[PDB]
Amino acid sequence: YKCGISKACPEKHFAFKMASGAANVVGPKICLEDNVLMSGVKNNVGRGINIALVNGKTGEVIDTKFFDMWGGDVAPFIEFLKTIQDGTVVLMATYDDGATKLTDEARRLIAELGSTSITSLGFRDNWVFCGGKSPFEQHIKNNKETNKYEGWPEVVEMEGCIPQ
Repeated sequence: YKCGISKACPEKHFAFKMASGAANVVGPKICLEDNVLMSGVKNNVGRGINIALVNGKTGEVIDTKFFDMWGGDVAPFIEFLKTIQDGTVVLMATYDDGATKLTDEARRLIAELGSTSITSLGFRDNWVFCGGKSPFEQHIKNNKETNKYEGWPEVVEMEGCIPQ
């Protein structure tokens, strides 16, 4: 029940629970081993892609950062992705828009962490991913005919167990 997940995790596994943001008003949330890594109440989330780096052995946070994929520059995001070392658990959640400023290099870099949905990520699609230098990847496409919100899809949620 760590992170409030439905099924308990076995040995040498980290429990995790994550959600994308809701439209441009509720920030994403990332929890691991009952520790909230990123959230709105923590005030360490923002528009774009929100990324948490976790030590693959201890399960403790290394770093948390967010990059504006609507109004920001992709270059600091690309630099930050190139710093991720082997063994590090990387958790990514979208907030509002995570795709407009993405480049083929940025998408290739995320794909190398184990992502299949990043290549096709589009304007305002919601997406959560837990990988490392897959699986655990979930997305909801931005679709005007189906969207819960006026211009944005519903929050996408994911939970599971990462091997140590």
